[PDB]
Amino acid sequence: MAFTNYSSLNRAQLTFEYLHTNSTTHEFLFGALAELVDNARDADATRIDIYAERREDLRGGFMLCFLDDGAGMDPSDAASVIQFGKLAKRTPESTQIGQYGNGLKSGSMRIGKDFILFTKKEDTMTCLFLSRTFHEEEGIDEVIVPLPTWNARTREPVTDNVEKFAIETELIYKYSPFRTEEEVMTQFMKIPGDSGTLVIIFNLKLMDNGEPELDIISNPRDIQMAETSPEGTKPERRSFRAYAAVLYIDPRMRIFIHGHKVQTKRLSCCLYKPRMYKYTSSRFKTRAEQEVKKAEHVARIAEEKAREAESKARTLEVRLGLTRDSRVMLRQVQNRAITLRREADVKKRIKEAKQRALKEPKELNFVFGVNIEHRDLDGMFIYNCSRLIKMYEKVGPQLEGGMACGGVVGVVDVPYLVLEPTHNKQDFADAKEYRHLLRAMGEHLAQYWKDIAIAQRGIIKFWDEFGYLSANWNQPPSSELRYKRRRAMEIPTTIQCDLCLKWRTLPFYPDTWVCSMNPDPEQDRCEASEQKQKVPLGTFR
Amino acid sequence: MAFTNYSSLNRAQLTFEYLHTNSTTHEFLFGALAELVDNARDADATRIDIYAERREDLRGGFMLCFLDDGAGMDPSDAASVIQFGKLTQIGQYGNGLKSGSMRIGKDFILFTKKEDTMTCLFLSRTFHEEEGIDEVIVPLPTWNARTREPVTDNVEKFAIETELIYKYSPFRTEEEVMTQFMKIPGDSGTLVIIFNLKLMDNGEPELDIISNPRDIQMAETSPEGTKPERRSFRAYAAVLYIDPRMRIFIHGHKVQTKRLSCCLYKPRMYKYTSSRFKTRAEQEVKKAEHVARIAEEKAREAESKARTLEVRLGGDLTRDSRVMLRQVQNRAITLRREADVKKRIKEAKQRALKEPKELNFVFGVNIEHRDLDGMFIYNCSRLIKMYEKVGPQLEGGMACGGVVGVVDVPYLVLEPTHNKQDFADAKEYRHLLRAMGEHLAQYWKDIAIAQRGIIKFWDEFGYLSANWNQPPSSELRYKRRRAMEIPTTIQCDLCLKWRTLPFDTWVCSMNPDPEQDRCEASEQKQKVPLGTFR
Ligand SMILES: Nc1ncnc2c1ncn2[C@@H]1O[C@H](COP(=O)(O)OP(=O)(O)OP(=O)(O)O)[C@@H](O)[C@H]1O
Ligand SMILES: Nc1ncnc2c1ncn2[C@@H]1O[C@H](COP(=O)(O)OP(=O)(O)OP(=O)(O)O)[C@@H](O)[C@H]1O
Ligand SMILES: [Mg+2]
Ligand SMILES: [Mg+2]
Ligand SMILES: [Mg+2]
Ligand SMILES: [Zn+2]
Ligand SMILES: [Zn+2]
Repeated sequence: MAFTNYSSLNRAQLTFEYLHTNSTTHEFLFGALAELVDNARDADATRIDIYAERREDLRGGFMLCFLDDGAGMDPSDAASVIQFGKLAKRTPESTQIGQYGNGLKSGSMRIGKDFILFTKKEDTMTCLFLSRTFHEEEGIDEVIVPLPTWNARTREPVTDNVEKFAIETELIYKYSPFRTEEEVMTQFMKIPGDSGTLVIIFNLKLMDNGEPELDIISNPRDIQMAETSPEGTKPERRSFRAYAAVLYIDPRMRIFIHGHKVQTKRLSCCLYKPRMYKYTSSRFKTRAEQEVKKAEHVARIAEEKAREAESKARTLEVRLGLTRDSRVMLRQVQNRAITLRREADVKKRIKEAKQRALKEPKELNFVFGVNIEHRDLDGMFIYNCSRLIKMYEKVGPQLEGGMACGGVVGVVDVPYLVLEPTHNKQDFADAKEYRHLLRAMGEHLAQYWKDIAIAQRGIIKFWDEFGYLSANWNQPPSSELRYKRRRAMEIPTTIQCDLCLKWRTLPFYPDTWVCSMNPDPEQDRCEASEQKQKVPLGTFR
Repeated sequence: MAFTNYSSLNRAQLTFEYLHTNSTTHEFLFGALAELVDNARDADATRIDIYAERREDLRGGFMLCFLDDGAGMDPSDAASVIQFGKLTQIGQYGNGLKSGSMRIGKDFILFTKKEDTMTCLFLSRTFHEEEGIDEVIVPLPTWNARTREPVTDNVEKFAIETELIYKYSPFRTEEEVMTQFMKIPGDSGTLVIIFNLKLMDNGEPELDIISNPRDIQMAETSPEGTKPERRSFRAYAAVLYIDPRMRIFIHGHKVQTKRLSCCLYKPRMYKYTSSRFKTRAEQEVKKAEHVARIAEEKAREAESKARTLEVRLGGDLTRDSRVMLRQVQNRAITLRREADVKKRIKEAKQRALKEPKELNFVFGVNIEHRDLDGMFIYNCSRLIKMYEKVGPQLEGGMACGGVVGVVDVPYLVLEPTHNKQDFADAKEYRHLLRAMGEHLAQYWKDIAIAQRGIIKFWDEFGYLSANWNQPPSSELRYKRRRAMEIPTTIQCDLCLKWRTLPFDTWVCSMNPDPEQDRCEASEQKQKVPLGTFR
């Protein structure tokens, strides 16, 4: 639906140095790794393994590997990986984390110089190779990407251009970690199901002392930041095991680091006296109303177009009363009426669906609870379409010098209609609306504090009871048995089944666990339905 | 240096939606505007005008215009604007104009002039949306600056480009477009016009140009720890560069740009030896010396082959022998001049290595506005972080309250994030903040505000109120007590030099100091006294 032909006009293009520019969005390095985790989750993976493969010959001494059992990609899906940005016409997927068409490129190029991706779907498997080493060595200022595909059952090349295929694979054997077709096939065989994806980042960034930024040696079950950790340093900012555990508000996909299961968690299940407050969001309501007004305008224009075409069809029949050209013209009008009518009806259905959703409550659910195990790890955790964006954000009374609201963790999941993330997915694009949300969360936090009445009974004695002997607000509570049990009694023990993925409670560095290991006879089989945490409801003004 | 032919291989491409993705880097809206100001400064502009043009037919009701008298762009410079990624300039990422403009508005049109050309670059998301275009297609017509004839190798392309501009831009005819080019009055300069500005949910633009007609303010209520630089573009623009030269005007009214170190009580400078600075300079040298080493071995082999072939050919001198001898001899000549040029770069890096590898921390007391304190961190002169609390300021206390710190960090030590509002290397940035905090404690000991002591210090400058946030008294005796402590620095509107006065538009000849009394008098540098750490 364009006016002329634009084939001679200038196109904006990506140059090699833009790969670096894009990567500078990630000052928080774990946020780069999170992009690749998000992609596995969006592909409906039930499991992602993040692990190191030692390679003394590559910068940093290892390759960082992300292996998922998700849906994988066919060859055209794989070619769209290097499209920066997505397609505006794409069918809307409101619940996918991926919307910007950029995360894998920004994140991978923060972490290392090069990456190679292997993916399989149905009867194809495709390699995508992004080698900044190649571009530097050969003076390439474009961004050129080998993208060979093989048949997954026979291993024959699938290519319309055998010369292109030869050049692509030769680049891979020259510059990648894998020097032969056999070595490449070995990587494809690490995806053991019918589908999945393996992303390998290599030639990792080094600090000035020549050591990698990512330390996989100090704790061989973890990926840690290679930096000293001061007094108020949050575990999620130094330990990827800790960060990955809270990356999603509703974890289902299982996460393993170096082969060792991460205990993912629902933050609201780890806190003392969790309570939920429903916040009526005027922004949520106004934006839903605008999305409706737009759908109803789009259905309105399509209906007038269908109504005119049907009217013309009828009138043209009367006017024609019946020659050979006239016949053709009559069915071109009659069918055009038919197709506009079905177009108008489909847009009317979308309008109606948005109208139905408009009547649903336009609320954000703020959940608060007291972090009795780690009183200094407090503040708000703000998720956006289930993905963690801000952590440990102080609001309300926590912004004062005081013990008021000290220890309180808040959690909220914000839909895209209310806020969208910044380019690095570590902040919100609409700062004005985000600051509004934080003030609203602060007012509800104050109410939560009144509601649990810690101060009625008295705030210092509350903390004494859980074993905070020390006068320094940041030391952990006592580890002696009486205080451990006092704290543990308040926090249910939850665990995820490795087979069916349901979340279970037990009645008083995890290994394999399945439902039939539970001594509770009501949850002791994978077929037993999942029980929901019933977080009690509080009320505010 | 390409091995085989790569023309059939896939290229990464930019799609229309990427323009939006890229723009989401700017959560701080003024940091999007700063990208365009940075581009004028880098183009050696002596002036930028940022102003609104009312247009009730366009979204937000006005267009935001950036007009500079810098070096402008020839047609190939203009075309490289849409080559994403690029290259003591601020500009290094090849992105800022695109990320910033697309944060502010849906569309932009840029007009630029250099020598005998003038070029229009039109980025219309309206066009792409209306016509379902998923690539990023950019009209780029050029005219001759003197005759106004099109300069184009393809008149059909030129007709389509201009028709797009007349259809989708604010300017519907060639005459209207020429009127914009005529707003660039010198031989060179650039006019960037952002339009169809983003709206808030209430239908109003994010940028408020009404409340103060001499400013561009954020259209949001300001709580009262809210820093002026985060709601007033006039405030932000004044401190955007550590060494302002370019004059900045908003809606025709001059911004009083300033050097923060000149606005503070008892400024002192501490030299901080940076091991990061030294290690990175040493690595940049090791690299240059490897590059010159390889080139020299290549030149030495080629020269040796040239000499040996001369003695081997001896007296022969057939035509065939002569020509092939010169081929070898000239090849030696070229490699030798290549090797010599790399040896010169190596030497230059070696010389720079011996310069001190220091960051200069400057601290002073903000006696006019005690609550506007903390560190201002500049990166190659460009403000990155403001009001960052360090050292004793991170406690509850009056210790180091009111102290502003300033440091300019070279690219070798830190580079900025994608939005130029943070530092890409968080580990080294945190290290820098700790170092600044330690020096801040020393500065506090050094000015000995406890010899006075601290409450009596503040009450002498008129902080009568008990609340730390309220301004000091406005009564005349306290105004003069504060002003007496801050020397007066002022920029000449004609020659752009910075002057100190011994005491709107101002010029050098208005200075009563006989040594700085003429635009031709040499510029005097800040003499900040030096303190020492431990
Ligand atoms: N592990 C994976 N499994 C399946 N598909 C993947 C995987 N990783 C990437 N992709 C595909 O590659 C595309 C590009 O990924 P990328 O992260 O760059 O952008 P995105 O996920 O669409 O958006 P965002 O920028 O918001 O992350 C995805 O849209 C998806 O189609
Ligand atoms: N006002 C201007 N005057 C002259 N040249 C300009 C102007 N604005 C932009 N340019 C040119 O357009 C190019 C692209 O600008 P852009 O801001 O996108 O990237 P950059 O300044 O190279 O790097 P950065 O992304 O760090 O800002 C610049 O390199 C410069 O050559
Ligand atoms: Mg993604
Ligand atoms: Mg699968
Ligand atoms: Mg720029
Ligand atoms: Zn189960
Ligand atoms: Zn002068």
